[PDB]
Amino acid sequence: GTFENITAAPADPILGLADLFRADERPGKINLGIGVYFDETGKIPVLTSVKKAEQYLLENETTKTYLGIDGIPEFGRCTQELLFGKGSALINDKRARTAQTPGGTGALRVAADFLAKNTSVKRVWVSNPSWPNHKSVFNSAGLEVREYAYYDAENHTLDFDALINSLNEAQAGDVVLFHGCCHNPTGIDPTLEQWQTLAQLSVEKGWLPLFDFAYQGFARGLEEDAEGLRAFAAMHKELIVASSYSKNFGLYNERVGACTLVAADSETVDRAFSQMKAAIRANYSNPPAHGASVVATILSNDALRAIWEQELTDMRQRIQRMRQLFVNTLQEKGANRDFSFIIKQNGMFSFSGLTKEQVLRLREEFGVYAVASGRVNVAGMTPDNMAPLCEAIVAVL
Amino acid sequence: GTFENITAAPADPILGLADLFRADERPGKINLGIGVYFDETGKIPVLTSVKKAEQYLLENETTKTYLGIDGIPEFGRCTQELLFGKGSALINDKRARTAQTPGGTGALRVAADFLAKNTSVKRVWVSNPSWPNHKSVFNSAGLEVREYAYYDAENHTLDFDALINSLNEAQAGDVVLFHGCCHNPTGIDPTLEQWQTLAQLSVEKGWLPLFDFAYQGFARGLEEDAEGLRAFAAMHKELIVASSYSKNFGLYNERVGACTLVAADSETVDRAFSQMKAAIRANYSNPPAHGASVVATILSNDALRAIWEQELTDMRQRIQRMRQLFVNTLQEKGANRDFSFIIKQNGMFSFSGLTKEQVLRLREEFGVYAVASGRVNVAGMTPDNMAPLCEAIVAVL
Ligand SMILES: *Cc1c(COP(=O)(O)O)cnc(C)c1O
Ligand SMILES: *Cc1c(COP(=O)(O)O)cnc(C)c1O
Repeated sequence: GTFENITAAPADPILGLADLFRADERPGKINLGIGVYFDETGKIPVLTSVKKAEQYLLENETTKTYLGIDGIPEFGRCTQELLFGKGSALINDKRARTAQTPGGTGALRVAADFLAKNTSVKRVWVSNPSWPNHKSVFNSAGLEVREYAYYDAENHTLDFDALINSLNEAQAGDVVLFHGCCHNPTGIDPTLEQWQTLAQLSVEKGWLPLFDFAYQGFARGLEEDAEGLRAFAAMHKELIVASSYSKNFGLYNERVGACTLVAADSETVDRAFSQMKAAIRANYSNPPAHGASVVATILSNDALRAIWEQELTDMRQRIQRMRQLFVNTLQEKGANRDFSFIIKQNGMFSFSGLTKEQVLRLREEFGVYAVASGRVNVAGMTPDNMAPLCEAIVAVL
Repeated sequence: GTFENITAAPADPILGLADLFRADERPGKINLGIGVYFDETGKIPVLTSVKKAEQYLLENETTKTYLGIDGIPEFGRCTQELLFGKGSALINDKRARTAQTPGGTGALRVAADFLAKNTSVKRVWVSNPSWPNHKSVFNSAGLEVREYAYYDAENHTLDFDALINSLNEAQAGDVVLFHGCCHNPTGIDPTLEQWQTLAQLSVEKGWLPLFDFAYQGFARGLEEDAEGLRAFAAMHKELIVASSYSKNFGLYNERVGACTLVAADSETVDRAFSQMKAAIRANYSNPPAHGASVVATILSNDALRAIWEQELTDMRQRIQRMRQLFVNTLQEKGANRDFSFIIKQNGMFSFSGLTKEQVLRLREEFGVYAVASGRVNVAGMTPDNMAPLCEAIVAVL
């Protein structure tokens, strides 16, 4: 029997938490786990721009015939503009090629498969901490994962000196992974000056930069959030960007992402992209149309784009209001620890500083669900659940 | 430069054909390449049942939050009933688990990664000829692919004696891949008696059967086309089914498929399935909702399901009428080679028996596009293009 001696896999630290939450029969349960956006009423809504684009598609789509391996061309063009900005030299020099992928995760795996099967790359460097699924994606393609220092847990800040010292061990030809903005799980991003230091260091050391860009627009703004990436794009001959539209379009389950390859010149990137397409063909063949068609419809229509940008701004500002409310409410409810570092962190997530034992108590005794690392989803907080959430946190301190 | 030593990959023998066809500016060009269904007017339509389901989803969807790793529960249940039959003991005994995947290709890749990482499987046996992407998918997980004999190119039939003999060296614990119906590319399927003989041999030799089911309903009907799989399922402890809804729902670009694991008992299949979910999480994370939501809506609603089944019948019957018209028109246009074997083949495709040289002449000289193996898509034939198509074939014979 071929399956008889298979060992059971452990649950995913994020998606397995979601299974527990669903089964929990207590009415007061609060979900601060998976990184989705909740509105002020505690639902996970479909954006109006998205509903409008879907209505257009329903009434005008005449075929579902296969897309090309790399997806909808306009989707690729609009993605490169978002990442690199209109009039970028990378675009005018035809140094970049984009494949539409099933989510940001699919873009990460396509990049990993492409690298493992066509280059001499063996190692990927990931921040400590990072998104837990980074290691699994890269290991599954056959690549070793190494960790570089990032978070100073005593000061709740970016330990830039520790980051640079640990990365000096990364060799030429190694891949180093950066979060473009809204670092998952810490919410601590480099400043523009720090980005520029890392870019120049990356050139001098011969690293291959890989950017995971899942939160463009949730820190400061669409253009501002790409400053770090663009400082790298100005200096490097080669880079890879794995981007996601799951969160900034609320299109999580339609699986909309992109893998963008950059090389020294047009001939080289086309040669490389041909092997990226072969790796896609042997994975899922070609990408799902519905979600990407929605994104392409919104980004190419000035009226729909204006609505979407306002909806994204509203999401970003609601999270910022909850960060403030969370800190103020913790003080009212009797916390004596200072939680003001929460205000300095960007995006959906903050490292709360709670221990695994406290996170477990919160779930079992109070029905508050966070990830075991102490990562909390601030976008899961609402004016209505803030008081019970904070009473529960104070009770486990 | 990391990308400098990269060797270019050739174009896909099937999907690259569409790129050439698109670039051909000559009027009257005819596309008999990729395996999509064309209607009598040469279009690739969206089914009415699909449009109705998409309207229901637009009106009633309130969130796009992530699906579970394995997708929509109802989709998995309806898939199992389609494959194994309502009231199957496999279902009643809870011996089967199904993951929603991005197309049939995604189901094959998920199975490949699962096998490579969690079992002692080292070798997959596929028919000669087969779909060209089979070897690429299993090789992407590091599995050796061997070929078994299948097609009698002299008699245009299944060479069952050579099939049996050429599988003599397939060992216990090897995977043997079978097309469930409508063999791609030959259109030649085993008879029920041949399936039963293969089922008995597979058990005695200890093979792990893997069925690729991309065309259920295109040979004789939904239940009839599953007879071979059900003969295998009655006798085996373990098997894998990779199925696609791309073609029988006309949902190609929404990437709707399923990977079904079957084990000896519920405890075993649940343990194995946890590792399949881990392999999905490290690839594309979770599957695209839109296409699978359409299928689940249609299969779970008596009225929509009845519309869809009639639409599938209409597709199947138009292809059968084009098979007959193709043979008759070849005779009318002066072919001396007997093409009557075309009538005995099932599904969208027939091996025409044309050489690579003749297929090239058809493209370059006449604007008629087939796959270089001589596979022609009969579903691309219409009353309007049949006569020029046949005149071109006669010209290269
Ligand atoms: C959400 C996320 C991803 C995965 O994005 P998907 O589009 O859901 O696959 C990858 N990396 C980070 C840092 C993320 O936050
Ligand atoms: C079409 C086909 C596939 C792939 O199906 P998709 O759903 O497009 O990924 C796999 N195997 C065979 C034999 C096919 O004909």
